Amino acid sequence: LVHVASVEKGRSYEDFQKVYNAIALKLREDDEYDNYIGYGPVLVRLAWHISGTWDKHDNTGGSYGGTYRFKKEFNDPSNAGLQNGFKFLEPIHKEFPWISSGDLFSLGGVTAVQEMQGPKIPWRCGRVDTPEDTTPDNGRLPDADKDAGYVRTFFQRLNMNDREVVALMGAHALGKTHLKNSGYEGGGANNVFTNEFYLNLLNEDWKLEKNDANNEQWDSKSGYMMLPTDYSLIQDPKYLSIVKEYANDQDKFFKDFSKAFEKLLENGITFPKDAPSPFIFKTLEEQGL
Ligand code: HEM
Repeated sequence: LVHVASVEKGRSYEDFQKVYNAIALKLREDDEYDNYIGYGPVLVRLAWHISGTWDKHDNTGGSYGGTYRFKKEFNDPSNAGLQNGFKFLEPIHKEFPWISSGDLFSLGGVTAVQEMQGPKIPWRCGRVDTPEDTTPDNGRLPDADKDAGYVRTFFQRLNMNDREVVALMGAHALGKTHLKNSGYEGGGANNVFTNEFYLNLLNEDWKLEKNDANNEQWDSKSGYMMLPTDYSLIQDPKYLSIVKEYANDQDKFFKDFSKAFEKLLENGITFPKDAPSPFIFKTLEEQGL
């Protein structure tokens, strides 16, 4: 099953930069969402969830088809709360109706990461909207209540290795969990992209507790939390080494996250050899906007 990237007809880099900028300007404007966290984190999560349905074995799922716009995927219990990212992106789509759904969703994540002072993430256009019957079934996104063996096995389906898994998980520096969405509560409420996920893992004093929803989570005396899946990155000795590396090398973490996150967003897409090179978008700040 082959999904060929097809550039939106007549569009070029500058066109996508304008979409980036509208997203970035709206991020800045709508700053009150979720107790002043802003929409950055949820947009990063949206991009991951529309990508994380991919299965390397048959090339179903992934960002390409923009299938999150369909009821079945939109309502996936694993996607609870992402409706907020979707609503954010509505007026962006109306301003730029020529962009595919998959391109918009993935670009939202790229824009959020960069505008939160994260690394540049190269991004490629050409996802094409596919019909409702291409919508993957629920259940393909990962559970939070599991251990490192689960996380490792799970991410093999997305063609991600130990370093790529640990790198990607560093996005859990961003935002927070909400009891109503996932049955967890707590987090840093942070909207600046850093390597602090790794530092928190290593430097805090963690205690495993059951929460109000009867789910297990790791809680620190300073009031941070980690999922069992997060904490598994320090229980497992291979993951631990990589955690230690990223806790001690901001630039390495930035480079590795960028590669892994672009790979995540491009899994399942065949780019023809006459496709444009990946675009690197300027931040608002770099444009003097
Ligand atoms: C084992 C893998 C993963 C699990 C089980 C997991 C689970 C979760 C859960 C349960 C939440 C809280 C949702 C809520 O209550 O609203 C969350 C938040 C988040 N996750 Fe993950 N996650 C995983 C991997 C990733 C990856 C790979 C990324 C990005 C590259 C990511 C980005 C985020 C972000 C940005 C949020 C915050 C959303 C917000 O503040 O609204 N996660 N994750």
